[PDB]
Amino acid sequence: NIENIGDGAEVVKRTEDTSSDKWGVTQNIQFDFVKDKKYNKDALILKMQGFINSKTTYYNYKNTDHIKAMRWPFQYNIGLKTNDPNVDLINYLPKNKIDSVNVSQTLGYNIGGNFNSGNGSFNYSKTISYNQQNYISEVEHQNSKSVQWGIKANSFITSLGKMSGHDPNLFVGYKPYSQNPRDYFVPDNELPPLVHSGFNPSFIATVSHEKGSGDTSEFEITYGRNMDVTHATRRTAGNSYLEGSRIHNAFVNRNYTVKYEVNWKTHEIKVKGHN
Repeated sequence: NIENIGDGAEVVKRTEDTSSDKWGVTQNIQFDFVKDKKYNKDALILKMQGFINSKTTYYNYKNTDHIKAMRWPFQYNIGLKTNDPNVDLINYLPKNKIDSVNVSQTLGYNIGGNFNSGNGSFNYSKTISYNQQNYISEVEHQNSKSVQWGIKANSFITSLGKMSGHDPNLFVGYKPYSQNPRDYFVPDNELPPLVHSGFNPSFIATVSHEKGSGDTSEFEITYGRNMDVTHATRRTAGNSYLEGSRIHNAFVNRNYTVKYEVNWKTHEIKVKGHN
């Protein structure tokens, strides 16, 4: 679909969808080519959406009756890179450390290659919107060829008051005598959506390409998680309770990576490969 955005400019919209049962990921990518006569560069707006399954599991610790485990996502990973020397990452959203429950931001474009991370005054716009209850979003790394976000366990309200994402007693349950590993941890109504279900990413990246320097560019988009393990141990003025201990970053970069090829002249998208 083509959208006129004013005098001598239009936007060509394309979409690519890929899922992985191996990683528990759906990448829904929107590629919006900005074709403007008044802008000396080819420009692409990437809206990265979809789903990253939390893959939260509860299992018994070995051959014990009293140590049970919760493997859960400490952090979600969102990354974008290019290997094209003619392509520059010019902007991305969210840009700064944000801890609000809902992250809702707008990228605005104006004829002449003017991008603003602030609608109606613009010729074109794209909006990101995602929930990250109890998590914080931040840029882990960035350069002219890449941007990487971390959406990590941050602040939680528990039965023992406020807890950090690093507290070993985080998510520890109320049933020390149950044989069900799920019972050793707080119920789903006490867990944030990012733990019980997964993450619905909504991220933006704008890339610029030098006019007539090459018809194609490759982009690698990575969606994943880093898993923590919480062990809940039964402890025994004769009552029993549960105590947590943590293996932080027990499983890092459990990521689904997809390589996309973009054609700047034809506006066609191809999935080159994936893991």
